[PDB]
Formats: sequence, structure tokens, C-alpha cells
Amino acid sequence: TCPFYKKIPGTGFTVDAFQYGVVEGCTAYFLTHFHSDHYAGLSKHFTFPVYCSEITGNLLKNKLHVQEQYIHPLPLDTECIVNGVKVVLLDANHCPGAVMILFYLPNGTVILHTGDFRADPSMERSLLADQKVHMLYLDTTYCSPEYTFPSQQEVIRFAINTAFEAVTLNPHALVVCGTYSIGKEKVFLAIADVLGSKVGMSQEKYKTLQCLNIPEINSLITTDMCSSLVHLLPMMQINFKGLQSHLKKCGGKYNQILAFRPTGWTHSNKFTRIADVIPQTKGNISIYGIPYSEHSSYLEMKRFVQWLKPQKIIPTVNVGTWKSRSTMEKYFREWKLEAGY
Ligand code: NI
Repeated sequence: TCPFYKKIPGTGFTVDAFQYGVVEGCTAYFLTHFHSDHYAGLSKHFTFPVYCSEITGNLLKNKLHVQEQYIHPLPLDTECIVNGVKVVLLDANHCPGAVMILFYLPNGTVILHTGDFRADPSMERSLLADQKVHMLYLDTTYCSPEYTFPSQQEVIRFAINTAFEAVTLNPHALVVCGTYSIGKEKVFLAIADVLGSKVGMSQEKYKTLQCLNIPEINSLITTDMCSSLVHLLPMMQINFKGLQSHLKKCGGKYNQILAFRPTGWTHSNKFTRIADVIPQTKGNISIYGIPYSEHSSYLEMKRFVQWLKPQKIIPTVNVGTWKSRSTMEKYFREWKLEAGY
């Protein structure tokens, strides 16, 4: 049974609620981004409208095989009417094609649903600037002050350097990057670009990347592994036994892997900076964890919400326990009292 925080009052609209069957009264199904928790349930057998970004559109048609008619792509940053309701999609700064949705209700209420987002000062100069938001459906993934991590540009710096170093010391070394969804494409594209290479991947992952409207993408990626010195692998495969195995397959063409596991937060964020990172090392395979986040840190979230001064906040993440629910409300109260809304 679809939860109340996946429904939008005074509409027949739902958001990311594709796993319950037909939600009675729902005329329209919004999908914020192509990640399997959010899309869980979609198939070729959907015959209700789906509204989403062009990019999320391409992924629905091409990866899940939804029929072109039922995908309604909308441009971003454009006042659009949908069943006589003004909506806007805004870039969520999450993974490719991810959006936040502004709902302008008939009664005069304005609601922002963030989806998954990494809050940023650039969003304060968007269309949000123009008017008051009464309700905020918030990605609370990292709503706890422990949750700090560096900026994406910081991480991309570290990564580029590490890789370019090792490759220039040993030109028969291979870069590997772990991956299991869309998101975090800048890690492998920035490396591949510093190294004079295309990125090489399985057929499935090439098909996934070809839907994302990346500029010049045909010059950046290949399905010919042999020709590439940056490879992608299933994140499941980024370990010693798995990297050993894969190092066999390349057939005496490289003598050292240098891998990256872009993760989110882990407990080593609490005690070690990004400029002081190390890898594990079982012989010639050296795995780096790097905390490249596509979710708001505590402070980023805090800033966004205190600028937005929403009259009410509704969490979409970590809502499954009363302890997390309670904990999160305390933070919302502090922000409000600090800020004087
Ligand atoms: Ni996500």
C-alpha cells in the first residue's frame, strides 16, 4: 500500500511509487530518476502515463522497454501544464536525468519534491527563488551531523592524480572503476580523459551510457576492452579474487591493476581526510575506496532547507523506524529555531 509521503495532496499524482500495483486515484506517475528502488515495478506492461526527464525517458524505452506513448518526457526549467496542474522539473544534481519536481496546486499550495538530490548553492538562483514553498519532500539519506564528505571536484582531483601517477610510473598498469547503477560517470570519464583513453565496458553498460545524452560520448567509450586502459566492472567484481580473475582475461597485456570503488560515506570519513587516502594491497592489485557522494551532506542539506524556509518538511529516506523519524525531527526543529522561520 503506497505510503503517504509518495502521494501529492490535491492531485492524482504520485512520485516514485511504481511497486504497489494501480494506486487508486493516480492519474499520473512521476519518476524522479532511474535507480531501481525508485523505479521498482516498471516494465513493458505499464499503460499509465509516466512523466520524467528526457534522459530517464531514454532509459525507460531502451533498458526496461516501456512503450514510447506512455513515457512523457518534459524539458527542465520550463513551466509545463500536466492534467491542469503547473509543474516544473529541476536538476537534482544526483545521477544523469535525475530531477526534483515543483507542484503548483489549484488551491495555491506549492510543493517541492527533491527526489534524490545533492543540495547546492546553484539551486538557490533557479526558479525556486521566485516563490514560497509550503511543503518539502526531502531526501534525508544523510541527515545526521556525522555525515560529512568532500566535494565532487575534490574527489575528482585525487582520482585523476592517483591514476595519472601510476600509469606514468608503470605504463602496463590498468585502471578499473567499480559501478552498479547510473551515477558517478565523472569518475571514470575524468580518469580516461587524463590518460588519453576511451573507457571500456560490457555491452549492457555501453547501452546504458548511450541513453544519457552525454556530449561527444562516442569518442569517450568503447566495448572493445583490448583497446582501452580504463575498464569498468560490476562493483560485485571489485575485489582481489575477482580482480585476479579479470587480470587473467586481459591476456598478459597489463601487470598491475589500480582500481577505484566510488562509495558514499563509510566510517573512515570520521577519522581520515581525502588527501590522506590509502588502498588495500594483495600483491599487484590495489583497491581505492573514494567517497564520491551524489547525496547532500548534513551541512549542504541544512543550508538548502534554511534558505527554503519550508512551512513543513516530509522525509522520504530513513522513515522506516521511529528512532530515525524522531532523530530527524529534532534536526528540523533546530534548523527552524536557528533560522527564525
Ligand atoms: Ni538514487
